Amino acid sequence: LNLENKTYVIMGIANKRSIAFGVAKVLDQLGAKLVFTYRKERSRKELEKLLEQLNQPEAHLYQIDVQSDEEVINGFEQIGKDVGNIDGVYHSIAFANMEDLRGRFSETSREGFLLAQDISSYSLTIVAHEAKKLMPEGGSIVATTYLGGEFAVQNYNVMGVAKASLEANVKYLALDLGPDNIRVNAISAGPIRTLSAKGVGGFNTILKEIEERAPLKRNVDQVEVGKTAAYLLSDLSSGVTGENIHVDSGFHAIK
Amino acid sequence: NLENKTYVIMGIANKRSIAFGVAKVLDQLGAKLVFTYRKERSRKELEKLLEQLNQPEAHLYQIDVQSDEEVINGFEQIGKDVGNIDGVYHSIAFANMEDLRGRFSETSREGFLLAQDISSYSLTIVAHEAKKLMPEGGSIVATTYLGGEFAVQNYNVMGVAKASLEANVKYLALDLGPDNIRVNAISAGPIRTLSAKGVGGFNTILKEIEERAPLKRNVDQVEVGKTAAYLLSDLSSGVTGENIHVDSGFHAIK
Ligand SMILES: NC(=O)c1ccc[n+]([C@@H]2O[C@H](COP(=O)([O-])OP(=O)(O)OC[C@H]3O[C@@H](n4cnc5c(N)ncnc54)[C@H](OP(=O)(O)O)[C@@H]3O)[C@@H](O)[C@H]2O)c1
Ligand SMILES: NC(=O)c1ccc[n+]([C@@H]2O[C@H](COP(=O)([O-])OP(=O)(O)OC[C@H]3O[C@@H](n4cnc5c(N)ncnc54)[C@H](OP(=O)(O)O)[C@@H]3O)[C@@H](O)[C@H]2O)c1
Ligand SMILES: COc1ccc(Cn2cnc3cc4c(cc32)CCCC4)cc1C
Ligand SMILES: COc1ccc(Cn2cnc3cc4c(cc32)CCCC4)cc1C
Repeated sequence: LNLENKTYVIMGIANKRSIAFGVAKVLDQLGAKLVFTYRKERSRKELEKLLEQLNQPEAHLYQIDVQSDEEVINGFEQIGKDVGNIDGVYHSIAFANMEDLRGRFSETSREGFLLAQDISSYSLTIVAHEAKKLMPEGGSIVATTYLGGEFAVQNYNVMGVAKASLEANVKYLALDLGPDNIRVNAISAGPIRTLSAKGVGGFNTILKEIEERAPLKRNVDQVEVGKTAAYLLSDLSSGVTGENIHVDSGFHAIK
Repeated sequence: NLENKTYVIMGIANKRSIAFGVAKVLDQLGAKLVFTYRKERSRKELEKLLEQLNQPEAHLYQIDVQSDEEVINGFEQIGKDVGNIDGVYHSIAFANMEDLRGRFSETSREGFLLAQDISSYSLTIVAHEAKKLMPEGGSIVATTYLGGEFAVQNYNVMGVAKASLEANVKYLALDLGPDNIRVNAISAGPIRTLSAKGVGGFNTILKEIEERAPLKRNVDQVEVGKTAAYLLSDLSSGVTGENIHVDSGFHAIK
């Protein structure tokens, strides 16, 4: 058990209900130095207010759009020279056009397919590459995924293929970065009412099903993901890599 | 935290047992520990091994999982001596060595059923009885091996018993979920224990892991203990029916 003198980069807080914010609250209580990245200016405004944290220099805010190689390379170069070398990265970034989830999968356009792949899956590969440069003693990289990457889930469509890609990405990164003592894992979170759940019709229906069918008979929240994230980002998960942990009330395990 | 938590640890034979790695960790976390044993020889080891911080504790109970009476009576005594419990670490397995040496199609009925009985059904009765001592919920964790998911050479009847145990974990998870009891499995990589010391060419497979696994090294007992600490605590709050591999990433390759 450490975290006291350790440094973590959290990527993908948009508002107060972001999964990544749940992660931040947990790691902050354990006393970690946190570094944040954001894409939208609106997310920067939210980050500054959300620094209801115990973090001393409420700085460490970097603009990084993972579509640009330039921004991720420059972004992580800037982190290293401002903060020093890090101990881990939490990846909480995904995107698909809403029209592709409404929405007949066989109708998915090439550009719509590649966009989701680019931001939801490849982003991990490039972030891991840049993050490695700042982990000379090793570390831990965690990505957020969903059950739709393993099974065909209604409406999830193109994001499901992006998640499947991301999960395999985790495994191939684990094999490659293992010799450097960098562990790569995933969290498969259950459904949570977040900014990304906006636009998705019948979202209450799927939360209703979890409540009624999952072993625990209740939905999960951001901080539960955060506690498993803390387990994965620390030396408590020392012998664990290439793994996908379901924080979903056991829903993965049923019919 | 864990200072006001009590865990039952089943399956310590000696210093190298995976379950002693678990105890080691939980004890450092300030937990009160209850141990179960089958052999009198294992009880003597337990008393030496208690280089823990469990002060005038020595919570030791003889439980042979083959006996319904011994497990029911065992947990009734635990409940009487400690009150309520917060979790169980299950680390018991057995099979006749003849079945591993050893063509799988030649497995006898007695061998098959004995390995199922001790390695798999044991979790079911323990869970039922341990539930009686978990009014507000808790966490049960079982040790499994990758041989349960894939056909591993010479693992044979134990692989079938591990596959049975993995499903057992999932069905208990669905069953005990509403009682606020989580149940999970740890899939440990190969470790030099008393049981493994019975399998020929065990050094060969440890050499294989060291060369093939992502982390390019073997795991030890305390590493399984750390993940167990995670699974037994409220840090794994929404995690149940899961199988976590502590095996240097060997599960994820070729
Ligand atoms: N919500 C759920 O039910 C659920 C369930 C399982 C898994 N997940 C996964 O959890 C992760 C977090 O999502 P969330 O639910 O917390 O919703 P969210 O707060 O909207 O998170 C998505 C984040 O990704 C960022 N992002 C999108 N495109 C980007 C780009 N090109 N460059 C950099 N950042 C970009 C967004 O930043 P901007 O808004 O600033 O663009 C946003 O902060 C996602 O990977 C999602 O797939 C969610
Ligand atoms: N070693 C490995 O490479 C490895 C890898 C992955 C998983 N595992 C699993 O981890 C678990 C722990 O085994 P280990 O490797 O630590 O070997 P171990 O030290 O020999 O532990 C085996 C324990 O099972 C107990 N046991 C056997 N039959 C029993 C019965 N009928 N009733 C009650 N207890 C009984 C033994 O108790 P007595 O000595 O008192 O009879 C012993 O304490 C096993 O489930 C094994 O399948 C081991
Ligand atoms: C019923 O199926 C679902 C179950 C959960 C979700 C929530 N969700 C999980 N990962 C997501 C990624 C994105 C969105 C929603 C997401 C929105 C656009 C950006 C990427 C969505 C559907 C469709
Ligand atoms: C790659 O093959 C292997 C890898 C690990 C092992 C060690 N091992 C794991 N679970 C076990 C259960 C038992 C034994 C050995 C066991 C012996 C006594 C009965 C219970 C064995 C083989 C064969």
